[PDB]
Amino acid sequence: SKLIHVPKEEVTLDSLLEEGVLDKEIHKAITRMEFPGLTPVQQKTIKPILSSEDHDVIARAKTGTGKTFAFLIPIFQHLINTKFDSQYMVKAVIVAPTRDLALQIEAEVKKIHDMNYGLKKYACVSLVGGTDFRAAMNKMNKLRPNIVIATPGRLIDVLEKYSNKFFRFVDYKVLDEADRLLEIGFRDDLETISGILNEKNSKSADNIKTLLFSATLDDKVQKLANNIMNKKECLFLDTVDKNEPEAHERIDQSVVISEKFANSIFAAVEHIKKQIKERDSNYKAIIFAPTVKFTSFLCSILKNEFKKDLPILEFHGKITQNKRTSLVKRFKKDESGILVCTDVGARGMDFPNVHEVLQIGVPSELANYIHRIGRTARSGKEGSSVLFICKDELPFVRELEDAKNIVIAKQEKYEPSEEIKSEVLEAVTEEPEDISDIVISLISSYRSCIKEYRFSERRILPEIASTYGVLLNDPQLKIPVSRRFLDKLGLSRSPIGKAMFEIR
RNA sequence: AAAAAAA
Ligand SMILES: O=c1ccn([C@@H]2O[C@H](COP(=O)(O)OP(=O)(O)O)[C@@H](O)[C@H]2O)c(=O)[nH]1
Ligand code: BEF
Ligand SMILES: [Mg+2]
Repeated sequence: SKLIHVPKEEVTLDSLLEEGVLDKEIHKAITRMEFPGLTPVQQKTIKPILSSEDHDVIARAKTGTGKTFAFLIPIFQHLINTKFDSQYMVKAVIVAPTRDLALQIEAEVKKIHDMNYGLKKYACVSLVGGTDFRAAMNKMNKLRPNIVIATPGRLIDVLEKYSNKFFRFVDYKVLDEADRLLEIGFRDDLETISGILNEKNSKSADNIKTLLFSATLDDKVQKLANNIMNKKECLFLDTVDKNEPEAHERIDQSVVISEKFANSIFAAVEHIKKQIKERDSNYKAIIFAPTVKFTSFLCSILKNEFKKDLPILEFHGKITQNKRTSLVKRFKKDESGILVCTDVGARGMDFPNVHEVLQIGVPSELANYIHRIGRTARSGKEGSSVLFICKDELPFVRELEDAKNIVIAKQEKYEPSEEIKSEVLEAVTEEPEDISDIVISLISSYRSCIKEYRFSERRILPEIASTYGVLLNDPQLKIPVSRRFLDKLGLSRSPIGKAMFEIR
């Protein structure tokens, strides 16, 4: 308790200025960006967030509808109307599930800064992994930022060491893409963070206001966050009807269903090839893959196939953070190209004018389907989406309707010609051992979501394994492994293990 | 070994 709902039933910068809620400095900043007008969530979120009363804020809004400024504008306004207290102390802590999203939010704050130098006094520092710790701390000491954007790990590192120095006067903490940060693997980290910030706060352990933002969340998050929500009441600001699908309606969704999993790649290649020809290389797209190794492999194929027409960018968690930042900014700027990536780029990342979102296989989690396709059709723009799967993945499409009420109308089958298989497979440089590691990674990936997506383990896993045979152009062939490895896999008893591997 | 998450 206590969760108060406010379902989706005009607010303007000028009105907010004249009403006295917002200062001229920030009004100048947002007005100079020349947006047509505040998004519904911003209209529905700003004023309640500044309400000093003892209440937390949960906000659900579809993808690409400007949630970032929905909590950045209030933060800045808060910093304005508290400017003579604690000045050189952190007053707002923003947490994101990925480094690039945190750096993106930082860039948005610096975008706010560049539109009005008067707001630069309210400095900002990002705290993420893959960056020099000392340089960040020197930046912390030098700037005395009022806003911190961070990823949980590095934030915890900093908090364990400098909570007293910087974080004793936090008034706001923000969970962007809250639901993922409230999933297993992140919840304990955020509980430690909230605990430290609350423990270290100068006024009270319940002083801090918490903001939860995402395109995908329900009432379950209210329960999942009960330990990090200090205040007594909690506002639910929803710009989506209960039964309405969370997916952005402007996205033209489709699914390509194949007999086997491997030739969904062939399905995608035929799709992209059709797209570069029709659009005359004026094509900007993001293609998602379930795993790093498969991302890299798929990247190698798309490089062999389409490098002559478009840039092919490889984006995943094993890419050095410097290169991640370089390619996100490049793919942010460039007018065309193919971003080949895992779910690291599924949430939050804002790439202007992405034409299509492609998916080979399923996402690491069901909700990430909504966020994946959310990378296109942003800020009023149009967009389409294609899901490339095999028949044994069909239950996932079934799961999309039962839970999230997501109905993919356009569905079609696919069978590859011998020519494309020969052309693609002949142009693979990877040794059988690499193919083995890649397929093994896919087996591991699909095994971890058997329960979630209601897959038939006895059917889907052998199919994933068969990809090894397909790529080596011998469907009868099975993956060569050792007895210890097969035992280590724990399929020593399962017939599927025998059906999918060959102990050589 | 899955996708994230500083060591
Ligand atoms: O008042 C606004 C705020 C947002 N935007 C658009 O929304 C985008 C921001 O999307 P964001 O990622 O911040 O929202 P989210 O994806 O988190 O829902 C900007 O680039 C703008 O094009 C807009 O048109 N008017
Ligand atoms: F949901 Be938005 F893409 F951050
Ligand atoms: Mg966001």
